[PDB]
Amino acid sequence: GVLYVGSKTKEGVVHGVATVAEKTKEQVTNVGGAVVTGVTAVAQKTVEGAGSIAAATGFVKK
Amino acid sequence: GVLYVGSKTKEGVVHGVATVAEKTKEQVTNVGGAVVTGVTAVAQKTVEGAGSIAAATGFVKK
Amino acid sequence: GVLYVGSKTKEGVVHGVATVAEKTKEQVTNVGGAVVTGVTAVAQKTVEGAGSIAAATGFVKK
Amino acid sequence: GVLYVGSKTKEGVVHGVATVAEKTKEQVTNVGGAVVTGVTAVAQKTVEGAGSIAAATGFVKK
Amino acid sequence: GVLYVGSKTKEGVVHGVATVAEKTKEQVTNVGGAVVTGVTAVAQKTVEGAGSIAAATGFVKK
Amino acid sequence: GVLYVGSKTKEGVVHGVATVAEKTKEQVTNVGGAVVTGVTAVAQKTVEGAGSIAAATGFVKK
Repeated sequence: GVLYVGSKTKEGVVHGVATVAEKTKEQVTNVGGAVVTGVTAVAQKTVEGAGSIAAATGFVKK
Repeated sequence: GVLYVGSKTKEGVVHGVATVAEKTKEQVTNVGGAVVTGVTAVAQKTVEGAGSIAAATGFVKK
Repeated sequence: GVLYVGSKTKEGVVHGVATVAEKTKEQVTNVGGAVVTGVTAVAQKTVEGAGSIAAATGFVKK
Repeated sequence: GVLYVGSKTKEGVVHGVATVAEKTKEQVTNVGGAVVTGVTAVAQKTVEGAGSIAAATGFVKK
Repeated sequence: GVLYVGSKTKEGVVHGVATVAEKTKEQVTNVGGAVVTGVTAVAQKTVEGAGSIAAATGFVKK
Repeated sequence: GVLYVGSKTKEGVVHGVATVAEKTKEQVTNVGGAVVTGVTAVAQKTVEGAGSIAAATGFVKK
């Protein structure tokens, strides 16, 4: 398999993840896993086999 | 298999994920998994085999 | 397998992850895992085999 | 004459003058005169007598 | 004449004059005259008599 | 004449004049005259008599 990526750009601005939170009490931000950000972002074969990517969060309150 | 991607652009602006929350109490933001953001974003063969990507969250309150 | 990435750009600005939180009490930020940020961001074969990437957080309050 | 001004406020945000210009060639911004901006802005007896406030601009092109 | 100004505020943000210009060639910014900016901005008797405030600009091109 | 100004504030932020210019060739910024900026900004009797405040700029191109 052959994968060819050609990018010819001018004045590129990229904003991957932006989270804004205010006037709360409990704030939990969980950013992770496989995040690719940029002008030429390529993600090939992220997981192979029995692998796993969780990027999980849990909230428990009593 | 052959995959050809050709991008010729000028003045490109990309905003992948933007979350805004205010005037709450409990705020849980879970951003993850396989997120590709950018001017030339290519995602080929993200999962192969018995793999898995969760990117899961859970809220429990009593 | 052959993977070719060619980037020819001018005046590129990339913002990967930006989190803003204010006027709260409890704030937990967990950024990790496999985060690739930049003008030419390539992520190939992040996980191979029985590996795993958690990037997980948990909130417990009684 | 008696002038009474009483302001009791919380979390006040004031934006007086905001000018945005882009993708032009000739841009002339003239901001002046008697501009009062703020949470408690009072303007009493700006001009008295034969006075004058111009705050004027002129564009000539041949 | 009696002028009473009473300001009782909390967390005040004031932006008087904001000018943004881009992707032009000729840019002339003229900010002046009588500009009062702030949380408690009072302007009383700016001009008295035969006085004058110009705050003027002129563009000539041949 | 009696002028009373009373300011009782907490966490005050003031931005008087902000000019941003980019991607131009000719840029002329003229800020002056009578500019009062601050948390408690008072401007009384700026001009008296036959006085004048210009704060003027001129652009000539052939």
